[PDB]
Amino acid sequence: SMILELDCGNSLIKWRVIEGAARSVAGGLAESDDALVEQLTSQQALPVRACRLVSVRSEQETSQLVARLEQLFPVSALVASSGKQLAGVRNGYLDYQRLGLDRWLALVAAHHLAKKACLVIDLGTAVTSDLVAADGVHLGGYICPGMTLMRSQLRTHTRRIRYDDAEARRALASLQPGQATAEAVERGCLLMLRGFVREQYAMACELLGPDCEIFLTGGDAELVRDELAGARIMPDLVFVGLALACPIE
Amino acid sequence: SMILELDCGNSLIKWRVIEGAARSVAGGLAESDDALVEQLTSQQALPVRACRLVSVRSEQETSQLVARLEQLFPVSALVASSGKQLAGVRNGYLDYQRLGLDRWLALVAAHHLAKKACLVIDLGTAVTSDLVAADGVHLGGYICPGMTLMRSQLRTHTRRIRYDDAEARRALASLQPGQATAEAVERGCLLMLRGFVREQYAMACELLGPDCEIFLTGGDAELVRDELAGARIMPDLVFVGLALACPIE
Ligand SMILES: CC(C)(CO)[C@@H](O)C(=O)NCCC(=O)O
Ligand SMILES: CC(C)(CO)[C@@H](O)C(=O)NCCC(=O)O
Repeated sequence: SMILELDCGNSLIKWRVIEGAARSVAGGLAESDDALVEQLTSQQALPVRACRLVSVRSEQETSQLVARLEQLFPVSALVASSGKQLAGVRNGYLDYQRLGLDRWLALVAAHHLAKKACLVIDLGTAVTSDLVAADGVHLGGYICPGMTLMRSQLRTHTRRIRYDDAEARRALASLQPGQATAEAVERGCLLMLRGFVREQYAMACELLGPDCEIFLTGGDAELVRDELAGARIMPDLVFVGLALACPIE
Repeated sequence: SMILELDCGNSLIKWRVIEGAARSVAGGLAESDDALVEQLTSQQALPVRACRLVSVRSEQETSQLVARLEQLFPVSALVASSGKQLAGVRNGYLDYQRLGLDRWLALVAAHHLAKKACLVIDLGTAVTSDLVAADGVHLGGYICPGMTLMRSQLRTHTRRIRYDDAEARRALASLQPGQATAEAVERGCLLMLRGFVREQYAMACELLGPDCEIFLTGGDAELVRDELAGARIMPDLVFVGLALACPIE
């Protein structure tokens, strides 16, 4: 029997099916629930018998998804929930229930793996960064927009900024001053992202020491990884935390 | 005989009335044409006999605004336009007509004043940065969201991000890790802004030399000026450029 795992975001839903402890045998990114069902439909031949997920969407939307999943596979989905502590890590928010569960599971997984102080940055649709002391105490974190959100707002929600995906991709071949809109926007936003990452490293050095472990996750982690040569890039970091939050078998 | 000057952005319209060559005697920030007309007719009437403006809004929106102004004041409004060259400065965009006029006028004004290599950063609704070589050749630039745009896109991204201005203002009293949503977002976004500024300073040092002049403008220049002690903060930089683009009397 295999396990279906999901990371439900506001814009995207990341899923994977694992064999054994954590061997992924299938997965993908869905921009919509219908797209998800379609994706899970083509891989409906896999012997899925368990399910766990983390979500930052409304409780109602998460329930609709859970019910939807329990209709595609013979499972009783486990859903991660807020907590003051998990796996030796203490939630650092004044109101523990306010901390995004995606941030929570990622930072818990990070400390669980490092057993040292660490900086955890998720470069996704939105960007999040959290710091955890060596003793497992979450210091708190930050939230800011990611490339996807910045591009969308400037490209459609402003009046004179227009360019397609092809020129958007070619624009990141250099970070020098742009001589066309796509270049100015893509490079500007990436420099903003890279600058934020450096600010985070500086903050981590001051509060955690220059010996802290650095964890990067999210689809845009590759865009900033050269900035921190020793950083651990872990695409499935949140799923590691999901396993700790929702143990199975 | 005074001059009414305006800078029409995508979210706000900044205006000022000047006496003589450039002495500002009145001004404000309007969120709409109506709010502008309100601001222009609420204070004691001034002898406005000329008007010039720069706009990055659509031509129809601009013509619409001009119609209002020409009815409110006995003037024939001058509207800035794209150019390959102005006041000894050469446009660096491959298609000169695609460069935002606000960016163009600000960078031209900067070089006009310095007659040296310049880094020009506007920290406003949106953030723009342009570099100009000592010989007046615009190298190109960048575009990113400003504090208001970052907050806005995050607000639109998730209903989980909602808080008062009071809470928002209190949150910026420190850049340490946030322990509440307001702190995480405001501090995260500010660190992204501050990080972008440092990336810009590094790019300028590399391409223009360590001795380049730095100009900061925009309402949020206050949030980052501590990073560049020797920077020249000029709130009305774009208007210096407007005077060059649209000379009067
Ligand atoms: C910020 C997001 C949307 C990023 O996925 C998520 O972590 C979230 O909904 N957080 C709740 C607000 C907070 O973490 O302060
Ligand atoms: C980036 C803005 C919106 C800032 O006001 C403006 O400069 C603009 O509409 N520029 C056009 C696109 C460009 O400058 O590449």
